Amino acid sequence: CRKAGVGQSWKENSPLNVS
Repeated sequence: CRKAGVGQSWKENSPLNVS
């Protein structure tokens, strides 16, 4: 919920706009 938090262990489930 808002901000980077940690970098991956935040939630991980998006393409995050890699392509």
